[PDB]
Amino acid sequence: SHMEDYIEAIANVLEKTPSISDVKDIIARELGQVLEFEIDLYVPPDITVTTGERIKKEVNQIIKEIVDRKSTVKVRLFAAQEEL
Repeated sequence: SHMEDYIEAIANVLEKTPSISDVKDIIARELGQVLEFEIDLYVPPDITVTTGERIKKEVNQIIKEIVDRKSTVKVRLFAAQEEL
């Protein structure tokens, strides 16, 4: 349940993080005392590899700051969906 509190705050931040177009999905589970996060994000289709690595680092910083306990963070980046 404190798990849902963390997810909500994480989503609130990510929504306001300009390098991220949208949150695709946030999953969390407990592995003993470790919280495991899987974060899927939409980003601009033209990002470079370096920018993508820099966004994963920002996401990781956000989680580490919000969650007091030990965590693992896996981030996946997807091209934002463009209008047809």
